[PDB]
Amino acid sequence: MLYVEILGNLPEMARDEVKAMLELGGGEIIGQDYLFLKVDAGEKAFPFLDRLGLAHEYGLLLVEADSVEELLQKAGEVEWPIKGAFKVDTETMANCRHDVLDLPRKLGAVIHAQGFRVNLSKPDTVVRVYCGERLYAGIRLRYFDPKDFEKRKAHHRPFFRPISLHPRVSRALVNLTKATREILDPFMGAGGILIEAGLLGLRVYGVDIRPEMVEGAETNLKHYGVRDYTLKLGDATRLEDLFPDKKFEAVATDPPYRKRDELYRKALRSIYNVLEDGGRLAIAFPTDFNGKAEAEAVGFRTLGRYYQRVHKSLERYFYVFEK
Ligand SMILES: C[S@@+](CC[C@H](N)C(=O)[O-])C[C@H]1O[C@@H](n2cnc3c(N)ncnc32)[C@H](O)[C@@H]1O
Repeated sequence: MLYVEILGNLPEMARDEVKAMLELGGGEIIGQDYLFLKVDAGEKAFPFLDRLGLAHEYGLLLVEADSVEELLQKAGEVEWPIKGAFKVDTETMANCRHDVLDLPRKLGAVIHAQGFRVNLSKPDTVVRVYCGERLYAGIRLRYFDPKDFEKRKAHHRPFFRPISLHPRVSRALVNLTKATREILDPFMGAGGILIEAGLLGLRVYGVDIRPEMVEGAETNLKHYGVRDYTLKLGDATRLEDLFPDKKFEAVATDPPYRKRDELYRKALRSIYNVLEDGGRLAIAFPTDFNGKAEAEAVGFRTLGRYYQRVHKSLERYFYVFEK
């Protein structure tokens, strides 16, 4: 059993991102306690969970209990896979219903008795306790540091344009398509989505109608050590002609906000036509465009729609569509 802690700002999107990665990894979510997900999966899922953009961490889930007394009792009956020295670190969620004061000391004593030493300042293994409606104990396998994503915001890129999604959301869009080989962004701009895809080890394709963006995205992709790219100057409504004998595994994009609606309709048709059967499109549209109806009109099935206000006079949805 595993656990994943998700970010709370876009919690349905975050849960669906985990669902998508678990589907690749042969597992599924079996419970949720606030922003703690109980996960039925194994090591096969680790490389996919490693991809997450809207999660705080994941790890092994070793104990679930309905009281501290029960938590400590079960923790004694578990073989703890501790590497090196450990420490206990509790995460008190907003819905915590338990007194966990001094729990790190108590659980620490239980685990220490199994022949493991405690290092409070530099642990090799972090034992985690989550407190929500229930108590959960396990071992953290990966922490996703928010800092790593903040460091890839637009003003840190050699080609700076303040026109990208948050890197975490760019990453989540890529993952919601479940791409494992490649992805296309036909409105690529400064390359924010393709940067995340490339960092995930995917082959990337990009289009932009502006030469400066084609040049700039390449500058940024090189900056992040992405090598497996194909960038083209051209029109997202003509992907069939741009990539004549190609069906893409996945598409993720944030289009400009021709008349707007006509561009969107034509781009949806063009993208549909170059997607593999079973392929997915992750895409944002401002809320005043009927994205669901228009995409379904061209043949897409809608898998997800997630609302986000951008600023005081702009709202959008993130969509996940399936051909
Ligand atoms: C706001 S940027 C979004 C970039 C990208 N999806 C991302 O990660 O944010 C939108 C880009 O679409 C480009 N664009 C506008 N019309 C286009 C078209 N018909 N075909 C391809 N690109 C287009 C613009 O030049 C701009 O760089």
